[PDB]
Amino acid sequence: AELVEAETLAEVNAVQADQADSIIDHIVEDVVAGTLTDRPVLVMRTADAEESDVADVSWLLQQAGAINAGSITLEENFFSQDGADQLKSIVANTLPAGAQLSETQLDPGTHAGEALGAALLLNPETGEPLASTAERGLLLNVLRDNGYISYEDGTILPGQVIVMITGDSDGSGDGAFAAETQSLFARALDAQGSGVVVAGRIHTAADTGVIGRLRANPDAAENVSTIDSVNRTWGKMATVLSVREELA
Ligand SMILES: [Ca+2]
Repeated sequence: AELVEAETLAEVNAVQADQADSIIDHIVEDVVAGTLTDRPVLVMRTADAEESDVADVSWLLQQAGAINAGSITLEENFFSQDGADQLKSIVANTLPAGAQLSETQLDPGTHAGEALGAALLLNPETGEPLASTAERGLLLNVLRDNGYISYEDGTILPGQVIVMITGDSDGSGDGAFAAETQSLFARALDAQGSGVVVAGRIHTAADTGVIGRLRANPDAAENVSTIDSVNRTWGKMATVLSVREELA
């Protein structure tokens, strides 16, 4: 008799599921579709980012008409104390021409963001790439060879906006250094023009989390868009809308 109740459960919830998909389809068409036509957007993802969050945001960017400028995974060593010294050395030795590392802020996030920003972004006033294809390949390959980043060969293009998708870390315990370095990294990318959207799950909005740190700084809160609920439907939509805000 238990096959009857499983049948009613499927009947009741299949109606609810179809209703939810219809709502979401309508939202995509009215909010996201066609809003980023021919705009190159690059996606960065931290090591602890949920793959569903990254795949969902990447799908919505494609639905908006954005050009897939590449997906770059920032491995654990990218934001760890252990890897700070070698990361600063790599970005210094492969620094593209026309890029200058900060002489007052010597943290790995600022330097890595200044170097990667020049390698991956377009001049927001002229549209020209900030670095040559050879300079971009050098930095990306040296970073990848040393285990700092992961990406697929020949899929990276210079973009107008970077969407960094983070995890669900509140910046407590040993996650503190990474959370702070991520915020300085995001501000450095934004300081190279163009535009940055940082998206994470709710715990990143803690005062010690990456988004909490960004929002607490008046300059960063005005310059870097932050989405604290990227695992929610409207959080994904707000991320895509924020890309168009950063472009304006
Ligand atoms: Ca900005």
